[PDB]
Amino acid sequence: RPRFSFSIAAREGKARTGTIEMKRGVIRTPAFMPVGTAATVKALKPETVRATGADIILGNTYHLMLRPGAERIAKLGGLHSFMGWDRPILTDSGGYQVMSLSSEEGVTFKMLSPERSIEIQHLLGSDIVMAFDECTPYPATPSRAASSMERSMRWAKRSRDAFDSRKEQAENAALFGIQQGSVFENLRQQSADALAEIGFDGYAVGGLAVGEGQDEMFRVLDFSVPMLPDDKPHYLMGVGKPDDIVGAVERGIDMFDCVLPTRSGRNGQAFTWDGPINIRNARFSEDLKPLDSECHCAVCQKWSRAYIHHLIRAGEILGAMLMTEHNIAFYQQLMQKIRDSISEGRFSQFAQDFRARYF
Amino acid sequence: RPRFSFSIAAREGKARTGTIEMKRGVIRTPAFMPVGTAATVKALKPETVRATGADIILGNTYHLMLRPGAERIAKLGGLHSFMGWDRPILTDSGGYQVMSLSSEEGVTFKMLSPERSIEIQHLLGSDIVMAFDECTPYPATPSRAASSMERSMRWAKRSRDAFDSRKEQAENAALFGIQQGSVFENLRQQSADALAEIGFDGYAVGGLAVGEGQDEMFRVLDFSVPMLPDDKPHYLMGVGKPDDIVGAVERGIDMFDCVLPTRSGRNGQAFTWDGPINIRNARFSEDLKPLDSECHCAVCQKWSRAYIHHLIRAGEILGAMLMTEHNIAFYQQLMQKIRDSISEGRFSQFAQDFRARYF
Ligand SMILES: Nc1nc2cc3[nH]c(NCc4cccc5ccccc45)nc3cc2c(=O)[nH]1
Ligand SMILES: Nc1nc2cc3[nH]c(NCc4cccc5ccccc45)nc3cc2c(=O)[nH]1
Ligand SMILES: [Zn+2]
Ligand SMILES: [Zn+2]
Repeated sequence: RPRFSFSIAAREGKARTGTIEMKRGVIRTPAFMPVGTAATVKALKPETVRATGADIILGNTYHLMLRPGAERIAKLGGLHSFMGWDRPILTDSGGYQVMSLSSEEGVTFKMLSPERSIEIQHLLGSDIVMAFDECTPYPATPSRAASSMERSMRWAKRSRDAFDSRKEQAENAALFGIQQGSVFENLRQQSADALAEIGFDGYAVGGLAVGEGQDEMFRVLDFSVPMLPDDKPHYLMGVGKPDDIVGAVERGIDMFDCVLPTRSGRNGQAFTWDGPINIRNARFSEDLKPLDSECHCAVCQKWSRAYIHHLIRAGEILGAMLMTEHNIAFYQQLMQKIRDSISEGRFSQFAQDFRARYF
Repeated sequence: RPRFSFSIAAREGKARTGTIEMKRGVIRTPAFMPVGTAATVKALKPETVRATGADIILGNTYHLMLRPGAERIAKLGGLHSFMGWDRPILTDSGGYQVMSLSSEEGVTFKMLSPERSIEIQHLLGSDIVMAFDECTPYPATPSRAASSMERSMRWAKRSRDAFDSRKEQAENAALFGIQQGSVFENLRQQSADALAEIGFDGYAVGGLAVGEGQDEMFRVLDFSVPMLPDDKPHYLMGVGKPDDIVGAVERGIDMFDCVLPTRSGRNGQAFTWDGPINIRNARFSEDLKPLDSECHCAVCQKWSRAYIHHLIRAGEILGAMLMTEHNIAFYQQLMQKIRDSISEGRFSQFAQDFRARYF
């Protein structure tokens, strides 16, 4: 199979649908990547993750570089082998996580640099390597975003050279650059230009899903995404409320990752086509209906709201498992519905039908 | 299928192997029943519970009578439907749980009587109904056990009559009486006699796994089990360390339930043929071996100790799932190994081979 080959099969407006062919599998785009932060998609076996329809999962160098550690994962045969997932894994570069969770050379925390970042993701056996960037604090001044963006672009080229330096990783993996510039269009252009000049396999929009709200997020996507190379995937990092995803696809985004389905799943929130439900609610205690009346997932085929209600209220691990599986399943069905409606050129109507029922 | 039919296919010493045929399935004996205390076998889907090889699961009226409640489970189509398990369920009668967890008529707690107990288990749709008894506090004086046992036998006959009173339950379910008498042989005889005079489908030994230690537990089984009707299953409630099970089978016990595989599973303990391991131990951090070198379970086929180590140390739900599944799988393999070695008449050698390696 190819190392990295992105093919757009259909379009509608700025929305695209296609595939990314990678050595470890095909990624159907627009793609939702379940997040597997500690070398697990929480409360799901990889197989279950796969059955929900995910093509690729997201991992973080920051978390794994600490536990169990990058060299150790390498010694253990790589992340894929370690967690039992043999399909593409996208590893975040460590830039956002060192921020929220914890110089020119890089970042010291309790050192992550572009070179080490790439080296770690290589150690992990990452298929898609994220340039190591400086996630832009939001809000931030024009001047601040600018300098923060430009460090990121300098780090982008360093990322590029480190990656290109490692034959094995260059041959088998993909490197995505990350656009920064905050909400500022000219900064966003500057950054897209620098990234394009360097050249990457894919272009992420970083700096969003920073509490800017959907409106301002979409506003930025509106100008930011068309500045990226059309022929490469566009990855909106960390975005995934169902309606965020729809509106970002409408704006040219092909890839998504979000802790929302999993985490909200464990907390009682079930996504349905009629909007999320909180299954803990007493109203579900004798509700024999499945979580969602349409959902094809194993959970909706087998268990009632009443049972899951019971389960979540009792803190039962099976509650978390069922909710999470349903929710990832839901997310994947939405992506599938998005892919098919784009390839059928009715994505517009989907989005409106979706929004209409969901809200 | 029959309502309740116990057939002994082979014997070795006091050990028996056979089947209990019930309307909702066959129970291979000696049987280990995973415990599903809140209408779930913790961190396992029923299907997973089934794949490990369990034929029957244990439920408690005490827990379910409170949450979600017995009438409500009934309204919801029964326990089987509710939790997605369609095979026999054995419901404990509420006698031990009102004790550890919370008159002649019954017990008031913050009222459970023989009649209500049976009515609740009928509401649950229990296949095997436990007489409602007074679990004997241990230790206890001869006089005390005696009076506590005799209330239990009076409750046993009440249990019997209530059960027999409910046509539907009498037709489709089984009623097991429970022998009491503590460590006292004559009390144990008295009780077996009263139970036999009443007549039940099966005979449980209650009052053990009360911290008496394996020695004194086996000592009591030694005289207590032969007093029960040979032609009926013998159920040792709440017993299940792997070596407890082997020694109880050697003493004529056909059925077991124990929270040990599940709970110890969630806490880091993996059973192996070379004895339990605590997977949290640093020694497993780069151990690419499966939990147990022989275990056929999905977990041992797929994941390394190092990964599960990582998982459990990080408090990852998948850690609990994998450990629990392995452990129930282990327990079922032990029961299978016990069944086959009895039917092959080499159960003696198994027990010694087992004990030899395991300790
Ligand atoms: N390298 C890089 N990685 C990023 C990862 C991002 N993740 C997100 N959103 C995740 C998220 C999920 C759920 C709730 C959240 C609340 C506050 C902030 C983030 C939340 N944004 C990311 C941006 C970057 C980035 O710019 N660079
Ligand atoms: N009706 C009835 N039910 C019983 C249930 C019993 N369960 C046990 N053992 C469970 C158990 C599992 C693990 C650790 C434990 C520690 C202390 C006490 C019990 C533990 N014994 C039971 C007896 C009865 C009974 O006599 N009657
Ligand atoms: Zn579902
Ligand atoms: Zn195993």
